[PDB]
Amino acid sequence: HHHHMHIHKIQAREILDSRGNPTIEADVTLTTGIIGRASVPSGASTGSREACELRDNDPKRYAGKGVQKAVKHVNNEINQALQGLSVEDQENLDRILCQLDNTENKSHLGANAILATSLACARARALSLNQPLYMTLNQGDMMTMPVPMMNILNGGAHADNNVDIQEFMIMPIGAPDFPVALQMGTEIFHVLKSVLKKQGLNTAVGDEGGFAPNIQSNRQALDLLSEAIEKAGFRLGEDIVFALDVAASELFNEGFYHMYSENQKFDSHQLIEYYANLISSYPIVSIEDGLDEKDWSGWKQLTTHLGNKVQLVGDDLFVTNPKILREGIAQGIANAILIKVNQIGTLSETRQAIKLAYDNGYRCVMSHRSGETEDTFIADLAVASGCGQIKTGSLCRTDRTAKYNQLLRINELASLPYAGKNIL
Amino acid sequence: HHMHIHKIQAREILDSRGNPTIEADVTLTTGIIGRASVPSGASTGSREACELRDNDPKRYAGKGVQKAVKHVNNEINQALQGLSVEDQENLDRILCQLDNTENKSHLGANAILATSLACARARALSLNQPLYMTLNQGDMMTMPVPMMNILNGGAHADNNVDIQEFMIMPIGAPDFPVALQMGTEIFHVLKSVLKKQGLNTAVGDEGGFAPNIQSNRQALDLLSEAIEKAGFRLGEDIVFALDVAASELFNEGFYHMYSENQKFDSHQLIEYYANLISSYPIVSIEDGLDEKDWSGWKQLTTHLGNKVQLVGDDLFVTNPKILREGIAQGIANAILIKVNQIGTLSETRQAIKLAYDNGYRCVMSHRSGETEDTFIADLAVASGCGQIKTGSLCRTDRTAKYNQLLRINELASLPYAGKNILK
Ligand SMILES: O=C(O)[C@@H](CO)OP(=O)(O)O
Ligand SMILES: O=C(O)[C@@H](CO)OP(=O)(O)O
Ligand SMILES: [Mg+2]
Ligand SMILES: [Mg+2]
Ligand SMILES: [Mg+2]
Ligand SMILES: [Mg+2]
Repeated sequence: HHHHMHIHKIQAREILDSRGNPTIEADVTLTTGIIGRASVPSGASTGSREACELRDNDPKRYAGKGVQKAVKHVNNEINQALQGLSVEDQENLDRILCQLDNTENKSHLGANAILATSLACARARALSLNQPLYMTLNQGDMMTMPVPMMNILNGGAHADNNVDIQEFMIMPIGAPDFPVALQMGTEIFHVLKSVLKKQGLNTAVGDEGGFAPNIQSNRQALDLLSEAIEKAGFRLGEDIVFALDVAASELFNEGFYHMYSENQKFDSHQLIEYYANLISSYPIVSIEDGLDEKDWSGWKQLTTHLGNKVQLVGDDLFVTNPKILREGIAQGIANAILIKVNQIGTLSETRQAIKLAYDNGYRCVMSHRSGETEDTFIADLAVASGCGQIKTGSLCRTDRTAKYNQLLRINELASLPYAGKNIL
Repeated sequence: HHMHIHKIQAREILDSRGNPTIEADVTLTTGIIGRASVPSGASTGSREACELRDNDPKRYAGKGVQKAVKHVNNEINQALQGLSVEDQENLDRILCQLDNTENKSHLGANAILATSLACARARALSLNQPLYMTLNQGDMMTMPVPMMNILNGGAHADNNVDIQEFMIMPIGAPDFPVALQMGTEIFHVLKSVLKKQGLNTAVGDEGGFAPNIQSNRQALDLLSEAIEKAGFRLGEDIVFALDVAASELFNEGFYHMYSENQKFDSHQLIEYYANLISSYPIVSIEDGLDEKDWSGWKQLTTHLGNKVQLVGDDLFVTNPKILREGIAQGIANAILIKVNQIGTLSETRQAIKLAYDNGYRCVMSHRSGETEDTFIADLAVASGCGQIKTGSLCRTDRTAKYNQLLRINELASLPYAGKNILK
């Protein structure tokens, strides 16, 4: 009976994210007693146009980072609005949530309250259908196991070091399947630990599980990764390529981009030249947020000059927002979008962004936040969307490895191809 | 009939340090699936049950667990299919007898434990009851006081710190959510304290900061400064616990405190702890002496056991036969409970009951190599042990356990162990 998908109760609680800050988790209980659960990640280098992450700002609790207000909105307004409604229709539930909040940026209820509900409803739906979550998320796209971009040297807002570029990533594009891709990245990660240790560089880790050494230059970081790849027995280019998340909005100040580690400051034109030179020296296949979120003329120049040679991922540029991505497509800016469910606040709006990207030749990279939880939703969503690329961290910290493990579980019975070099 | 096993299977997953470990799914004839994964230590005791690895240099630098996975998929599945998960003791008996070795070196303790815990979860799902409820064996349950390792050293971090774990315990909190809040607030203040002194705030394996230190006293001074700046009171609100992991420091008749350019014989190291305890509110010392230093442990227990909790970790490796001998010799007064040091839930329960029956406390513990599995949260509550050691306040390998304790606390209606752990 289809009344078995009707909501009995929605509740929320405050839990800790992987940096030790509060975040929200929601339980959707159906009339059958089935419970869908989901928790919400939290960024550090957040774009200025991300949907509202509602915090309490009570200095006596968690230094102002409590989320009891968002929890209360789930327990009260959201529960009352959704009780008796079916989780079978994700678009309708998400529509009701957005209409209930009735603000452009989800600043009344909180995007974290809304997203916790949205994702917990999706899980309640899958449980009701008695199907794996990734199957119930698919909207017709050919599913693949994604190529992971693995952030094994952390910098910027994610680490206590002098590194300006936020993320230095390896991508095991040459692996035959996903389990071997994970093995290759893990083996390189452990070799890199030894390479850093032999050079007296720090091997404690930053927020996403990458090592946090101080570096002489961005080229030194790429040299260290290259040395670990070689010592692990793999081939640059054929087996492993590089991806960067510069998070350049964090470096932009007073009309210039500041590479403090190299005592360099660049205008947009100079920074594009800098990337062109990096790409000619290293097999970098993707650069995320190479320019500031407001530098739309720079992004257009970057896309014209290098977009045929490299993937150009908008993160803070688009904030998983269909209306912004639409304008970017119209202006020919970037050629990929980083998909972060909590930048926009609902599964349905995330799907709108994915569809708009696919329909216009943009790739999607499914992404964690730097403040993660035990929730592995993005592993299922990455496979279901067929985006072929996932960004979910280094090879240590369970906030990252839990996603890789969930992909291993999916791979077991999915009988799906590995996206491999098709992502190029 | 709903508790009969249809199938058991395993898979290789990654632990929180990036090394392979094993996860098992137990499928009942009703289709209910219990799942559990197995943690892995770094500073392992010499007498821990066998963690079976593949030793294939082509895969994961020899650390794959496909051999253990195969033992679950084949030998263990065939031995258990048809049997009931309702009787945990019976299943664990059958697994140990199937292995037929003292140290579980045939099937692997990791294969056996993954099955043991997965069966426990399948049983709980079959009863439609919270896991912690189905694990209780009559003890009064409490929400445990967490000892929170916020400054990592020893085998868990790339720094000069010899002591493995510097922990705070929010013994003065009114309930568990506030206890977690206090530890978290102190953790973030400690980050600011370290940053202001130019000390490293990247983290070690258990999520504590990994700075270099001038001395163990400086580390305790830094924690004290963070406690004070966070607005809490030493002694009344927050006390300290240490895991020295002294077996890692012991060599050729001496304990080596390289960070302090000093070495100690057993007698001298006991004096060293006496002086630390007089200067700081240290209420617990874990593995203060080497796992084989049985005369030192006796002296330590006689001299300081009435002043401080003395936790055997590598000393006992969660092993009832070893703990029984330690009790008879009067060594230590608490035991660190690590399910994968012994390999079954039933043998773990034997160690807990032996400790309880002889007035020893139990501290439910993670390993430094963790997974997303939160079993020890439910087991800590169900056992009523009142103390849990499951990491700093960052890394989901640690926070997932704290979060599970928050979930249990919602409908459990249980007291917080609080200062009662000192009695
Ligand atoms: O910028 C990013 O892409 C993310 C993920 O690595 O970091 P943050 O969540 O801090 O925005
Ligand atoms: O010694 C310990 O108590 C544990 C947990 O901190 O560490 P390891 O798992 O490496 O043995
Ligand atoms: Mg960011
Ligand atoms: Mg980014
Ligand atoms: Mg140890
Ligand atoms: Mg120990």
